[PDB]
Amino acid sequence: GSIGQEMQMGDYYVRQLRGSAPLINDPLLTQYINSLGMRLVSHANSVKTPFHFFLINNDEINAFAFFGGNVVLHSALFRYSDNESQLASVMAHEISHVTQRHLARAMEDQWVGALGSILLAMASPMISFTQQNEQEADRIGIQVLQRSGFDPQAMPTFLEKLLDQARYSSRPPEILLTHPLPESRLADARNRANQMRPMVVQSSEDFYLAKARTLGMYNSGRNQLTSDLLDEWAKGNVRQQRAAQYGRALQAMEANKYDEARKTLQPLLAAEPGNAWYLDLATDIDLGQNKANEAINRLKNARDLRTNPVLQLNLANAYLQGGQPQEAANILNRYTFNNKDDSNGWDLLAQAEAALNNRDQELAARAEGYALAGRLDQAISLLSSASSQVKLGSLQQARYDARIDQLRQLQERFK
Amino acid sequence: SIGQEMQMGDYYVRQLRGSAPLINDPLLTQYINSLGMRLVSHANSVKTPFHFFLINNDEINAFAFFGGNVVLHSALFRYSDNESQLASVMAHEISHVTQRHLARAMEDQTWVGALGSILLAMASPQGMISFTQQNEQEADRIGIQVLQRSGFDPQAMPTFLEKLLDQARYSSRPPEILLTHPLPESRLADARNRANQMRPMVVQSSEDFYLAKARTLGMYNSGRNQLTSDLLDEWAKGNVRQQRAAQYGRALQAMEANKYDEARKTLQPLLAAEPGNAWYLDLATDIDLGQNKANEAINRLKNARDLRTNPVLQLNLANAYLQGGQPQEAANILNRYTFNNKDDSNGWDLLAQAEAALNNRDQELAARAEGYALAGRLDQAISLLSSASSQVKLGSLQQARYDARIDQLRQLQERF
Amino acid sequence: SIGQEMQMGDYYVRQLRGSAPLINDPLLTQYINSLGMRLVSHANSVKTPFHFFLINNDEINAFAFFGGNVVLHSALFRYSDNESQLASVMAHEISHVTQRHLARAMEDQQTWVGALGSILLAMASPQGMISFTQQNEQEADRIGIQVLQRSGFDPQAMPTFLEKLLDQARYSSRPPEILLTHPLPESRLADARNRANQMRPMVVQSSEDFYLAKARTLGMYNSGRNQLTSDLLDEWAKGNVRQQRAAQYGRALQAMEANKYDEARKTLQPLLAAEPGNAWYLDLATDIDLGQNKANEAINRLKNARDLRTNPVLQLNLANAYLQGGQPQEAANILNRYTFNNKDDSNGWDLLAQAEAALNNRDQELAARAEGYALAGRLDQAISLLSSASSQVKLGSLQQARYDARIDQLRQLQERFK
Ligand SMILES: [Zn+2]
Ligand SMILES: [Zn+2]
Ligand SMILES: [Zn+2]
Repeated sequence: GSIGQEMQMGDYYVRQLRGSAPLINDPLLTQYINSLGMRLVSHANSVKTPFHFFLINNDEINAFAFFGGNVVLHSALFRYSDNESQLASVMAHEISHVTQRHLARAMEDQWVGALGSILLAMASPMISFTQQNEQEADRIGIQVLQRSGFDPQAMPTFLEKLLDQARYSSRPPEILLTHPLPESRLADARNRANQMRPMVVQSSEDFYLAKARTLGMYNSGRNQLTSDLLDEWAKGNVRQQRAAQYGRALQAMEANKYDEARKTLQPLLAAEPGNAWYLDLATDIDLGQNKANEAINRLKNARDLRTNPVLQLNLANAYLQGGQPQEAANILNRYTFNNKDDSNGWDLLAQAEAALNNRDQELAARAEGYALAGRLDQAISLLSSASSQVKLGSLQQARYDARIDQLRQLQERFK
Repeated sequence: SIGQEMQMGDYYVRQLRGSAPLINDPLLTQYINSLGMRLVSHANSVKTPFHFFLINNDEINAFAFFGGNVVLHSALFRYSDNESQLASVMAHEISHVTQRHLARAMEDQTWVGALGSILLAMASPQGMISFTQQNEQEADRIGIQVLQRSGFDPQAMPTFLEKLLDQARYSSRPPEILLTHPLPESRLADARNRANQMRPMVVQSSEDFYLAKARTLGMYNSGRNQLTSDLLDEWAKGNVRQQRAAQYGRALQAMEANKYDEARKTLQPLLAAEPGNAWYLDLATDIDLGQNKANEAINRLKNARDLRTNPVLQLNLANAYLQGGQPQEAANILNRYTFNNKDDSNGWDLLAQAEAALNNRDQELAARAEGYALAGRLDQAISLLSSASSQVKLGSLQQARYDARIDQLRQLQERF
Repeated sequence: SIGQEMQMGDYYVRQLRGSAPLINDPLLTQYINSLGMRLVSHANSVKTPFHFFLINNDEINAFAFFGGNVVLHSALFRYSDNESQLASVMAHEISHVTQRHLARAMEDQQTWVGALGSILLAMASPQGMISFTQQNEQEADRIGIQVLQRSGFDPQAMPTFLEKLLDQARYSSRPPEILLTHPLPESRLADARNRANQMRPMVVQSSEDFYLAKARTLGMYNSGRNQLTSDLLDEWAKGNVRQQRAAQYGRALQAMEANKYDEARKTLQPLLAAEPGNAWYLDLATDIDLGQNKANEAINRLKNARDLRTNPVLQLNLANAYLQGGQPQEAANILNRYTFNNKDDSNGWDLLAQAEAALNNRDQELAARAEGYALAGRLDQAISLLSSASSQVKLGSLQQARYDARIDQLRQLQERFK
């Protein structure tokens, strides 16, 4: 209902985001961000909607949310987050904006294209909340933040770490424009945090690796994985130090020095052959120097290949670079149906259907990528081509034409 | 004006074709329009062309709208015991148009789409149009006069009306025909009086009627519209026309059940007696192509007397050429056909198949566009023609043709 | 010596089960033996029962050994354009055994029994390999084509297949492994054309079981070059009505593989509506229903089949449906009868183990698992399971004596061979 209307608007805005904002669609980073975000939602109160967490390639710090439990986070959050609980505090803040329906209340009381044009401007390299909205979001946030097993003091520590940067810097962090931070708010955040018991929690090994991949592979402007940080991480706790070798191998591979990335990756590969993170890096090193087969053999022998979308996409791509397009199609035809919103699967499906010379299937896989990006007229154009290369009355013609109808009914709902 | 309702009639027909289950069989649409135009031939104050559509729906109903477009549910064939009763339903609808009953109903009134959605719901098997008793009184009086001038039995209208009332007088929910067309006793009584007042005329239902009934009930099987062997057993004892149609009906079901050898020898006696009959020639091609004897189907149709004049024979021979591996000959016929019958989607689809086999892709896309345009999917048709226009040289004649047709389809969109 | 060879053949198939990737799918195994036995029924001097095995291997090969056991690599469905090509290869193998070529070849030499088994396992596994003389291959072709035509297949399908093998041994650098076991010099090819030309032309249409088998093999058991490609399905969509239905089946199968259950139901719907009693469509409709947690709908459809008491495919399908439906006792009643009537079918023993596991009858589950291990030649493991099963029942009980008795049989089977 109003849940239905708001999830319909949520999808429209997510499509607009995908079409203009620079989202990181990395399988590992998308998986981590959503697995961490769901962990907070499962401990939140009054959840009416599914939740999805999006990552922008933007070195300006910002976080916001809109209808349908869609939370969008700038990758610069990893630069500011010293630990996983800090990053979780910002997400818990955003989920609390959603559970309180702060944005819904404002627009209800007193335009769809006007609000959507602001959401794209905030993500691309404005909405503002009252001081009661921010007060509600911090408390409800910190309560769901520690029921999730994170450090409650991380929220005031991150806020005060935000306030200190705003005072000295030429221009304030853009997140402080969407979420204003008077000293009154920080003092209130310190009060409720101090009211609970101290909790020193170790950040997940997945957090340190995500921050390494976010800053090393998706570097941009101030979002660099500096040699200072890694020399610093080489001296740290048990989880931080192997995250060091991972990021070191990353840019050795980024700079096309693949032989250097092999020797750095060796010990973590040999020690942990069953986790997706170095398996993923252990596919890119192999395909970069035309060693596709053992990258396939390595992924064929993986345990959680039939459980983890990251290994499936990695192995599908390896089959493509290995000259076996059909094996890639077999995986991707099932992946696209179980991961309807993952534009990586649709793109790889199109690449495989292109290599098999199945033109209408290629055009159809391309169309789903264009529909996900809000380019409905363009997706309809591709399906019309697809429908024109199969015989009328066939199973494929009825499918392509029915899909055109769906996209046309989706289009009129807002136009 | 009249130009808009003819144009609005085309709009409703297009979205009817795109979603209602219309029967596109060459013989059936040729018969029902031939019978319908014969009635228009004797109607007064006709200001529009007329077209008659057949819908696969076992619920009996009939209605008409702007542009002289009459819609008939296939169930009318099982209710009509003779040809004059079926014509009685058409003359009723025809009079609804010449009196412009629905037109004035919509003059006293998102309004076009509101009625389009209603017409579409009435047509599909699964907010409905109803006419006033005055409109229905006029539609029977003028309708029975059109029906007498056309050389049928005027008494078929009240017998039909009494047939349906005798069956639906007691039902909680009568058939949909009586909701659109309310039949109190007063309207029946007046219908029977005016029929009694003119002259008696005993007419025999044309041969074409009995085989149209057999094919409608036979090939377009669905639900209560099966042709039970009960009707075929009865027709085997009826008049000379009903016994032939009975054996044509079971030759039809033998072919439906892939009993091709049974179907040939069952159709055997009828084809020998009337070797130039379209109904028998049509069925013989179905049997021949089902046994991969395309050559035999071609030679028979090439020797057909009125192949050069009858659209049913042209389509059958064009399709046989296709199954025979001669796409060029099929295209030679279909190019002539599609320009002689611009609204026939059977012609356009077969031409698309021929042009695909010939690998003339821009001509194939152009033919495919017409099928999509006739079904109300104008954007899709415009898309195909844009592809066709992109595969011809700039400044070429073909490019000017495709671009000009896109303009016609685009202009047809902006009217609604 | 027939008694020795048929027990020696049992040892080899046990060794095949335990190491080669055999396709145990009920429909496919039933088809390949239905057609194989149809050729044996028209063969001469048959002294042995016959079983045909399907290996999930994309390299084309076929071979046969003692006890009338013929092994067929699933690649054969990729090379076979018609049912008579497939039968031509099977008749060739059936001709190898009735002439006892492998038996007569090994009487010349005399440890050795296991050296032959390692060769057989290496040929079967995808990954020292037996090859026949030119005399043997001539006999197997001459005798085979006569069996092939007595069975109502196209005799010209034998020379047409042989040349198809040669035509891609020159196109590719790869020589098909079938031609390493069964050498194909041009003398043999000319001989095959000659014997076929002496017989009368026969246009036979393939059974619709062949196209569905080809569809199920390449679509459900796809591997390497064995794929049910869109190119194949498009050509079947343009062919005769049997290929059109099989193309509809194959696409429904692949939708089911990809969890597109509602799409798969709409695709199978016209085929199952046309023949509601067809095992291939009944089988697929069950997979679709169980995929959507619709066991009751799956159970009810299979109880309405005529051949439920006669067709082993429907029996296993319904036992598994009962399993997913939370009725394991009803599954066990089917499988207790099945495993008694089909002692050598590993599917029955595995599903019975699942049913006894679901009923918390641990010793009966262990004994069922043991049969699966014994059929795969893992006799010590099967003895280990039966020993543990015997340890959960009372001494002097009827169950104790049976578990111990079967241990005795398995150990007695161990000392006959090394
Ligand atoms: Zn906020
Ligand atoms: Zn009326
Ligand atoms: Zn041989």
